[PDB]
Amino acid sequence: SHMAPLKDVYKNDFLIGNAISAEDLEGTRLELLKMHHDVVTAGNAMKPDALQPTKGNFTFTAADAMIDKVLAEGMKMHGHVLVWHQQSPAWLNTKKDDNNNTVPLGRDEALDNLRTHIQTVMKHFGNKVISWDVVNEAMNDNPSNPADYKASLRQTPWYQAIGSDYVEQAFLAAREVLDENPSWNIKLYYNDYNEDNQNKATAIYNMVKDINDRYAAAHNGKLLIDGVGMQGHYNINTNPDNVKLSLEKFISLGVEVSVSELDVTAGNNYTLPENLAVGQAYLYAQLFKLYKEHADHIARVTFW
Ligand SMILES: [Cl-]
Ligand SMILES: [Mg+2]
Ligand SMILES: [Mg+2]
Repeated sequence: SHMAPLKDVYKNDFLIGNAISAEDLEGTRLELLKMHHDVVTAGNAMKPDALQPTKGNFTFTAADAMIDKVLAEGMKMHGHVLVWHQQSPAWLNTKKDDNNNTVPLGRDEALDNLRTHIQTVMKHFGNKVISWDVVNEAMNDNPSNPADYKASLRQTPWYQAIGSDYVEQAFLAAREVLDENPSWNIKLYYNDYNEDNQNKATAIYNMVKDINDRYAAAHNGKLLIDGVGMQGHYNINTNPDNVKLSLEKFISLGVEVSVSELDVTAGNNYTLPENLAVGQAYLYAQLFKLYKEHADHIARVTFW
């Protein structure tokens, strides 16, 4: 419940977003969506399982209905998500062996599927989105050696098929689509959660800095990764000082930052309903005060 239209309050600071399903585009839900938000994210409709459920059967119909309705209603669209370990069909990066066990594909076949998916889906929606999450949730939680970002990457199905360079290869494939369609203004994001954990933030920073420093040196200073998304699945024991330290660390890469899936839930420990509501309201207030203070480098704040 918002007591003043949020997109109006924050119009000079950052886009205000919400994640939606098709139900949100009808009735009182659509009026609330429009009044408070400038930008939407599809909760599920643009994920790899929703867009390419089997090899070469691209299924864009429902996604196109959603994004055309969002634009007709005067809102923008953030694309979520080209490459993820969850909600991603097995055929992209595994096969069945002769005894019907699931095993990884080889690197070349898996790259080919990775590039084809990214490049087909990006070209289908074109500039109907303002941004894409190119890769989501690639980094382990609480990595013990964050100075070595490649050792800190989750051993997901893409990592097991392609190797530690697959995040870089995903962004190179998406950047080639934009190079070939120069009039599209679309920001390429890396998105992850638990970025208030300082080790995980250091690992993410080291990954983006390596990828972007090598790309910029070869491309007249142009960055590869334009944005870091902080998912913001926080709880009432999240320390807003740790959110500020990571926010500032990502700003120091020269990228924009967005908050992509913000929600505040109870902690580990048993809370009790009034104490829970006070904790949630106080964190939200502290986070928006921090975001306003850094608005020159925050493009969007989207709720879950
Ligand atoms: Cl986060
Ligand atoms: Mg801003
Ligand atoms: Mg063009």
